[PDB]
Amino acid sequence: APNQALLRILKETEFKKIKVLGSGAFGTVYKGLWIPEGEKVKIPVAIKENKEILDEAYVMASVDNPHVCRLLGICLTSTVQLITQLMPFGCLLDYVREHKDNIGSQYLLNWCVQIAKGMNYLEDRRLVHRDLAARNVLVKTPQHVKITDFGLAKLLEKEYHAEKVPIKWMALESILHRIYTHQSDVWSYGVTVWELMTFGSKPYDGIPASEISSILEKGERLPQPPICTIDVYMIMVKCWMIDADSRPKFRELIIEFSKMARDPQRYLVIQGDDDVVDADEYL
Ligand SMILES: C=CC(=O)Nc1cc(Nc2nccc(-c3cn(C)c4ccccc34)n2)c(OC)cc1N(C)CCN(C)C
Repeated sequence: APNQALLRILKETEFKKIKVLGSGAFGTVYKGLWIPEGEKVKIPVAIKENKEILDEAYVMASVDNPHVCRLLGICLTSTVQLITQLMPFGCLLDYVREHKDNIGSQYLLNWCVQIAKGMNYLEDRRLVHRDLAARNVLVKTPQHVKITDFGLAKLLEKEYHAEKVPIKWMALESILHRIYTHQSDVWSYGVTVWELMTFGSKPYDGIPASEISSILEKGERLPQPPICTIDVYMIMVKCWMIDADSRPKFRELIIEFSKMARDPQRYLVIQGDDDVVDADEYL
């Protein structure tokens, strides 16, 4: 299947950087505005500022789904820059932490559906993410999230065999054999749902990563979050089945959470309950 995606090259003059959003091992992500040349539009963007950034560019350019991050372009300056759609509410892990008290069952179950859709689309592009986690989901709006961080992503050959790596989100086989598949991604989807259902708890809080492999071998798993009916917890547990072919398919995860999302309070129990254009409109 020849990959005929287009990689757009951007001139630096086409965009203003307005303020820093975060820094470190990553470089520094600014937020800004992209004004395409002779276009009377203005697109809000994240601008992340060598081989590693290009591999990510490659993967990101080759994807196109409403629940997976839009790569707008790259700029080839002294320092390379990835330009992507600005996701104004930030990473979902922090979002659930900083709004624990005003998140409803509807949002939770929808996020679950959307993350599955993003992942199923990646399964469709023979693409394995290898780093799904609440931290790597961005929030465009509370109604709409997208999967991100393709720094570990790999194209496909029914598995991938690697040479730190984020241990507590990892499938057993991956910990022990560095084998990664779409079913490895499902295990990670499991933990991601757990993060969301506990409003951003750290999994195996205060437990060394070394001892993780053995813990899972023995049979232990993440506890049932208080808001979760057994119906929902059962889905998490199925995602953590030692035998990868026993775990659900993203496809089926979309369906189960969809069903739950039509009667959210049965499945989750929570006391309470000018020339600007967004990138999704810029084709
Ligand atoms: C993990 C922190 C985070 O996401 N902060 C954040 C992000 C955005 N928007 C945004 N949009 C697209 C990509 C990114 C982004 C991607 N990466 C890798 C980042 C690293 C650090 C900071 C931001 C990013 N960020 C944003 O848009 C206005 C605002 C914020 N924060 C100021 C609000 C979140 N605050 C509650 C931490």
